[PDB]
Amino acid sequence: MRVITLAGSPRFPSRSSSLLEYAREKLNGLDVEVYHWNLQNFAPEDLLYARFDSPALKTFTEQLQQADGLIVATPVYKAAYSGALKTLLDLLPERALQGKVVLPLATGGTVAHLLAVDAALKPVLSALKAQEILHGVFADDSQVIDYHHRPQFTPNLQTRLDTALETFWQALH
Amino acid sequence: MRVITLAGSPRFPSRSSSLLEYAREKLNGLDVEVYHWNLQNFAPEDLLYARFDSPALKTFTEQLQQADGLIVATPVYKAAYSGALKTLLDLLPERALQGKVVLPLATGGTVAHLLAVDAALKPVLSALKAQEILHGVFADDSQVIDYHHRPQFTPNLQTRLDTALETFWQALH
Ligand SMILES: Cc1cc2nc3c(=O)[nH]c(=O)nc-3n(C[C@H](O)[C@H](O)[C@H](O)COP(=O)(O)O)c2cc1C
Ligand SMILES: Cc1cc2nc3c(=O)[nH]c(=O)nc-3n(C[C@H](O)[C@H](O)[C@H](O)COP(=O)(O)O)c2cc1C
Ligand SMILES: Cc1cc2nc3c(=O)[nH]c(=O)nc-3n(C[C@H](O)[C@H](O)[C@H](O)COP(=O)(O)O)c2cc1C
Ligand SMILES: Cc1cc2nc3c(=O)[nH]c(=O)nc-3n(C[C@H](O)[C@H](O)[C@H](O)COP(=O)(O)O)c2cc1C
Repeated sequence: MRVITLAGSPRFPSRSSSLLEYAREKLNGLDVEVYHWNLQNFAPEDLLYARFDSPALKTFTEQLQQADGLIVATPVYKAAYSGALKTLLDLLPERALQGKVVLPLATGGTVAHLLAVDAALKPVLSALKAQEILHGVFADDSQVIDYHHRPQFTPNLQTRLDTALETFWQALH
Repeated sequence: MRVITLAGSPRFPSRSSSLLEYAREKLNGLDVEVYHWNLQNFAPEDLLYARFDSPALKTFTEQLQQADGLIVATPVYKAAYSGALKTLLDLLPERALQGKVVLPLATGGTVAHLLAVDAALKPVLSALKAQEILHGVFADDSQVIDYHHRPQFTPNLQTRLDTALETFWQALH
């Protein structure tokens, strides 16, 4: 079983990335092969100028091809996903998520814009042909107590993450 | 009267940018001060890693502050605007478009996704507090005859552009 995790925040460390950190740990407890990527792992000029011959993109697309699922996280920037994350999604082959389960995760300042980022991400993931897009976990900033050390969440957010991850695990089989 | 034009495509030249090229020409005929920017005018590492101390961002935000209107163009990538364009929008101050008229332009492969990019751009421009977001011009690729030489459009697309630009000009007063 193989899963890719992808951090869409251009900050290091990152609040949305702390949800991914918790996921990877849950998953490694389950004997899942996890490959974690963030935007530092690509040359910025390749991403900004959509250079499809990017070496790192080749590796990333090869790892994603073998993967059964993708967990992708983003901050809410200007009522949507980060542009930095979108630069990489734009460079993925057509059908890149065909046959795969996608769990979206996000953190944001306001609940209204957490609804907005959910609505904005879905058509993009559908354009990549994701087999199923799970409901996901969209949490306001106050729900993350610590994203600099060991991730710490409110009980509500930890429960929502655990549910989503169990749903993700089952959807993979 | 001052207008910023902003090309969101990471390609040079670009089909969506040819609509901007036509706009800038119409506008310079009207005695409008036009400042044109594209993603080559920023350091890619500043955009991908959301570096708010970017020197070019400072200049761009200063020119935009003095501007009365913005014409922004994007390709349709994965049923939305380009991530490359979003990386720059993400770096604009809150309220960056307060008091300003915005004309969105886009080119894409399919009509269905031209509706999608219209719906995706609006909340982002609203998050930047644009005073009015014009209907805009969203054209499929077959409507651009030439974007490498002097821009050439089908009569239908040229008419739609001329209408939109007249609407933009009036909205500015
Ligand atoms: C440039 C920038 C733009 C933001 N725009 C929004 C917004 O439009 N709506 C909102 O609710 N939160 C907004 N936020 C708050 C972030 O979504 C929130 O703090 C998020 O948890 C940051 O996640 P990260 O640490 O993983 O980058 C913005 C933050 C930044 C830095
Ligand atoms: C609703 C909301 C919207 C925000 N929008 C922005 C924005 O558009 N640009 C920005 O620089 N910060 C924005 N912020 C603030 C960032 O969260 C704040 O600057 C934080 O200290 C950034 O830290 P970071 O870069 O580590 O994420 C927003 C915050 C909230 C709650
Ligand atoms: C990476 C990439 C992704 C694209 N994704 C879409 C899409 O999801 N839906 C669509 O209708 N057209 C899609 N297209 C076609 C472009 O929107 C269209 O060719 C556009 O005119 C290119 O504009 P530009 O020359 O200004 O970059 C895509 C093109 C590229 C290069
Ligand atoms: C609906 C539609 C969707 C497309 N989606 C993609 C895509 O996701 N990735 C890509 O590389 N090309 C995509 N293309 C194709 C590009 O338009 C094509 O590769 C073109 O030759 C790219 O030229 P350009 O990079 O100069 O824009 C799409 C085309 C259409 C009509």
